[PDB]
Amino acid sequence: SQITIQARLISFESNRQQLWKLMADLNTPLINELLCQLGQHPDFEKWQQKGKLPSTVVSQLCQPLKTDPRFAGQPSRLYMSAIHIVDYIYKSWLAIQKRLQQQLDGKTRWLEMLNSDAELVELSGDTLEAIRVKAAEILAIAMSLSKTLFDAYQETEDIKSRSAISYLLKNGCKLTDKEEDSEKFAKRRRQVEIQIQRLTEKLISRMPKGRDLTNAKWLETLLTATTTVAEDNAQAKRWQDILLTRSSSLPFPLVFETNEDMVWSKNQKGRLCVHFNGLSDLIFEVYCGNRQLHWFQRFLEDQQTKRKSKNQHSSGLFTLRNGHLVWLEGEGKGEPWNLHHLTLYCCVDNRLWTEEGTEIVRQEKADEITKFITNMKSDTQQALIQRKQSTLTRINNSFERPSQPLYQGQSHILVGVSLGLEKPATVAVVDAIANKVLAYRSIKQLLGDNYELLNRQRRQQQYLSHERHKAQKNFSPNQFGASELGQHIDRLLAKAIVALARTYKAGSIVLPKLGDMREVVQSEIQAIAEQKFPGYIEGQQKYAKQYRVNVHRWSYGRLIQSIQSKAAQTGIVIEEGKQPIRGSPHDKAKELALSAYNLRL
DNA sequence: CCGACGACAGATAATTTGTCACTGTACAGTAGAATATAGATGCGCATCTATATAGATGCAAATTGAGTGGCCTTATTAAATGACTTCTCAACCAGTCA
Repeated sequence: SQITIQARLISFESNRQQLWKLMADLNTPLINELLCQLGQHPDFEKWQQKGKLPSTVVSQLCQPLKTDPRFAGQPSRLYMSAIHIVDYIYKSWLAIQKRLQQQLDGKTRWLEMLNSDAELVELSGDTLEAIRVKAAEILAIAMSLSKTLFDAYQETEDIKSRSAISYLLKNGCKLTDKEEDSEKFAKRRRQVEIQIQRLTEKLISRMPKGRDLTNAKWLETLLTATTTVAEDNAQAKRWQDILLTRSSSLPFPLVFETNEDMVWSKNQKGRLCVHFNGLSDLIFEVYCGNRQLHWFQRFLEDQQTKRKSKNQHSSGLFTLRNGHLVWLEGEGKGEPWNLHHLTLYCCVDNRLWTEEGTEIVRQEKADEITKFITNMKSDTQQALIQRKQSTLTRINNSFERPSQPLYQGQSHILVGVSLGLEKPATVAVVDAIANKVLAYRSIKQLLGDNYELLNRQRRQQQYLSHERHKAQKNFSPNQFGASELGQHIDRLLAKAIVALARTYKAGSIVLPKLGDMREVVQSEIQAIAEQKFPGYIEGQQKYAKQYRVNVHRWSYGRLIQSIQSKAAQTGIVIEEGKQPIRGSPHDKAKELALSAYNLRL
């Protein structure tokens, strides 16, 4: 449901320079608090096993750095911004590492389980029919299915008769009469080996890096490498890998996770202003287009409404949720605080705009807070329960807000969206009780006046990829791509799909479980290419470049998110299902929506 | 002296020619014409022949499009572009101050 809106902040130099000095000084303990985990912390491998960072460890590394002679000059809210960012860095990276570990194991199982029909006969000492009969018994026992069969191979080895359980699993949890081609099986088993290899490589990841602004390592390395002689090829390359590294120009943003830690006001000139907790001397002026101003007026109205009411209304329902203050990169020459541009990005929960939507968040938080208090039931823990119960009481007192009746769709009408390489979207609206398609749309309809933009995107990707190649050979800085055009097209389709869902009173939009299509294609094309260029690895990589590149450029996750966002701002439910391997783009969309309807029970 | 033969002259019927009177006989519608044959020549109709085939067939290059087979450098770092995944996104109470 959340959105991010933005404004540039304007102030006189003294204020934009003082804030830069604090952020160039704050950017450094964001580096030192990474290193205090990256190599200093002894428990680190226990966290990599569990997949989660302990909720207090970054604060317990930061608390003694608050008096460090290098870091002591900063407000209490700038240290909380440091702790926030470093918590979110590790809390992300450990959660990436854990899903990779789980995938590697979850296929190391399957590379053991996957056997040819002849190997099952040898391993069982029995007929492939005896295996078909035992596979029929195992389905009769089971009737969670695929997991239950995996568990019944992980348990219940059963005098190697788990051979028949692998026979079900390789057949997609079904009986098969046909006996398989050993060349097709060799390609299949090789794809798993490739996925296993690729996972054992990706299992090791570069320990998350800090944004060093100082150039000190680079300058020290330059004067070392030019005046001294390396003792090894490894040392001479270690200096090369440092000297090639581009250094950052921007400090990490400030994060203000409490909405009240931004204070709003109106300037004499009638313009809006803002100030931050601990920087309450530095008034900043808001500059934003009238297409976004209504939120910045709402910020000040939410604040005035609470202050006019003796704090009896809660910022648990303030339209602003959190702010990220960032320096966007400028152009040309000048001091960093005169060259770059302070920009304030406000997280906003869009459903807090209206009274009917605010009531949803009131019920959502009142249920979550009630459960929290009953799960809790020590000294400061009682003070925390005072924060919570003052919220649980205050959240019932309403802000005066715009009214708009909630959208309601028919529980039987669904929009199916089918994504692919040639057709980025294609739509079928199904009445699932009639089994009747109400409408279909192809791309030429689904973004209408804008259909020239798909042809533009394909021209621009091809044109600009060649210009980047020509530019790199000359060391030109000019490096451009179609990324913002692809982002616009994915947003045009997201608006049109939801406008169509509203038009037909659909209860939900259905999006495919595409999963990691990029890795799957990379393994399939490799297992095939190894049969056509054996030993010539450069020829294996050249086999289907344009197909592999087009799959790595395929924006399916960004279109899926663009539709999710616009649907949840409108109130339409999102649902999911398996996308058919065969059929036209329409048939894919039709069967996808009907499948998601069948999954209701 | 007697008998036989030739010269010359003289007389004479046969022969030829002419004249004269009496008479048998053709004139009377009448033989070119009829009736066979061989032998050569010419016009007509049939009965072969020798030339003249164009259509059909067999075959043998002459490409012609469509296949198939054989031969190939690779591993790190850094930057750029295009993508994917994960994480995060409290709110009021307690201690100073003009």
